[PDB]
Amino acid sequence: KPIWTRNPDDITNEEYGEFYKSLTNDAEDHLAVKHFSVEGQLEFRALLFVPRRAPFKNNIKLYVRRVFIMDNCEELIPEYLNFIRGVVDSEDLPLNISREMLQQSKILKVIRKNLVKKCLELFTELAEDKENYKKFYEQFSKNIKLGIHEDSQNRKKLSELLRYYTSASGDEMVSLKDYCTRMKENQKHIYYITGETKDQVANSAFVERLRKHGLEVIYMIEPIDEYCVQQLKEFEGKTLVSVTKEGLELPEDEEEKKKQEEKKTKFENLCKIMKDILEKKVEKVVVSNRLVTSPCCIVTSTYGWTANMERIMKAAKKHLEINPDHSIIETLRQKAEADKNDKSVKDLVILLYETALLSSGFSLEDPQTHANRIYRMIKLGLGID
Amino acid sequence: TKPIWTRNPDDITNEEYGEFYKSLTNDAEDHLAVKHFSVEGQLEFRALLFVPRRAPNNIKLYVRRVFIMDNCEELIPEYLNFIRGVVDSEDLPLNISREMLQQSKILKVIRKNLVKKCLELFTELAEDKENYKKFYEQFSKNIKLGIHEDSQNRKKLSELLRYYTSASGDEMVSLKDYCTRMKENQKHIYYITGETKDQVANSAFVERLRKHGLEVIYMIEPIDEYCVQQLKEFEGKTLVSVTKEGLELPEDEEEKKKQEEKKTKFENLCKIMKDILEKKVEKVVVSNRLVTSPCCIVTSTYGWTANMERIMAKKHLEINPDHSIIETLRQKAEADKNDKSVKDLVILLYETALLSSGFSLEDPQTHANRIYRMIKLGLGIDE
Repeated sequence: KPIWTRNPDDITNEEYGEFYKSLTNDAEDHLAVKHFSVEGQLEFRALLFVPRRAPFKNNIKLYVRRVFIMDNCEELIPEYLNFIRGVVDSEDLPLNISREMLQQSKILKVIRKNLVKKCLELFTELAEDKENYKKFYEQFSKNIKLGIHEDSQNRKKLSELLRYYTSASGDEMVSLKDYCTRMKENQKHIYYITGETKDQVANSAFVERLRKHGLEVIYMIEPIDEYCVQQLKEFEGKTLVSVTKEGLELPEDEEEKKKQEEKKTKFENLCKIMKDILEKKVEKVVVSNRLVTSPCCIVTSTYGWTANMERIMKAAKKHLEINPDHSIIETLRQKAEADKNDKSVKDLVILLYETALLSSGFSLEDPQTHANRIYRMIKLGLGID
Repeated sequence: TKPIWTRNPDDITNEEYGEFYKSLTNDAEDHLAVKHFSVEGQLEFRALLFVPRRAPNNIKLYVRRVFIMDNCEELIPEYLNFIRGVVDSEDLPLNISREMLQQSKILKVIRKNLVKKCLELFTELAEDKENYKKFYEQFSKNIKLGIHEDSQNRKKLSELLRYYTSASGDEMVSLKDYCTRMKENQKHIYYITGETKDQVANSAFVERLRKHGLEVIYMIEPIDEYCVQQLKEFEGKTLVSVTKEGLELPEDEEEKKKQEEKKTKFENLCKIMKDILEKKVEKVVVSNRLVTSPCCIVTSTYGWTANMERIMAKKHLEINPDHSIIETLRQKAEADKNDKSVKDLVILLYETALLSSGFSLEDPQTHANRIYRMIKLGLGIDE
């Protein structure tokens, strides 16, 4: 009887491996196996393997009552699981199944969903262990994320398999579950940032105040992440919020939120002056709740292009946020209220906007005009006319 | 009767050239140009070639008026694959396979004559500025790809290039015309590659060339970078990029020595700047190309251009010896070389120059914090 025939028993990992080695011209053994049976309304068994190396249409061998049928049945498993290798042996399915009598086979749909669920269950089992799950995640994290994007019925359990660096995780990629265990009691949102490297997003202005209130930020630093997070809207009832987007909501604090409204009142006239100087370069100028040491940042619209998203694909609406507790912003407010058409006010507004542009991941529309702004402001700093 | 390509061209009206071209191509317009010639001698053939009006290969091969094959790609180099027409050879065997043709010396001779007659046709079109514009808007990239790929015809292809220059206004002009306006002591043809005309025209790299009245060619298409790599000289004048190290201006007895005096004078600040910057650059040197800007970033003679490191680079920082910021910086650095504001200002100038020269910062937010420090300095704020 073939290896997949045997009640799940009497098989060592090295003979599972040799059979996985028969099936694949792999020179290493499998990283994982899931070997199950389904009895009942339908009857079939399946023996599935996760390889140790990402190979890059599935090649899962389909048998019917122990007779080989076909070698690349794409119906068997969704594309994001096409690294799975193995055998499926269905007890009752047409022996001459026409090649597209197949996308419509209902026996196959039941098989396929059982394959998907036992694969996800296998991945969860590997997760019940961190060492080997690291080895899996390094090879197939992009498969998990594309599953997030394309597979709605399985998106929750797939999200339980995501791992990310965070502001609290150090050198380790950790789970969303763990992030949730460390949340502050009045924290409703899961905060993330998208960017190119850990060190750019970790030191960005968008995290300053979140870092100083002790709030954890997830670092999503792969391009697929930008594509992944659009479909992953919540985890455990907590919604995912990007820190590079307008209208960041911090943990509920009645007293702190009153002082922020007072600051909005106080800076409303400077916001209109800046919005006037800047023209159509930004959509609005508003008071920030997310900055500490930096005077301003550029955030993108709620339903518009991310800075990283317009970076990634083609290479987006912008809001300028000003820090109400920054000496540069306070000085600027005083100069703008003494004279709004002051030339140095306009110069400083445009310079802060462009600097915020470079900080927020965008490109300048005229770098050398920007350079001459830098030179003028340097000469001011050294006392040169 | 007579196939059109065998007939005496004095007997063929352009309208009949056009109808034939339209049968060949199913083009709903007639040709933009036609070249119809014969070659006699040790090899004999006739050829009838057409330039289409629109940028889209299909040259039909006959032997002694017998149709042989329909897309003989080997008759003509790839950069001329928009040409359409017919070639009729007296000398090939009638059973010539496709494979003996790629290897054929007869074919090679035909191909060289087709190329030379195409280039001659393009020159004829260039005798009329307006119709030439319509050719050049469609096929300028083919000319530039020929520059890169065809070393034996590179000279004549270069006579077909047209560019905006600092002197041409809205008109794309020739290299010969650029040369007519060159200074008595100007050996080099200056160009700059970039993304838009206004970006290269107002760059720091042209400041001093513009103030000495020296003309700069604006190469603002992505193919341009690929093209100039191979186009090394025109009419004996070498092409020089103004974004590369070691720009040479026209000879001048007082300006050579004067510039050497400025190098001597800033040599010590250059070494301090180069120790502050570390490996971020290989050299800091005195510039001869800036006026209003204090510094710029230039790339190495045999290294990667900025446009090249976008797609996927050795950098020299040049400092303007006649700029108040550079002069102030020299005095501060010679009073004390470890001054914190010296280091901060040097790094700020370097990164600003990086942004200006088309490169990316490796940490935008560190750069931003430098900006903020220097803003507070200019406003009189402490930290």
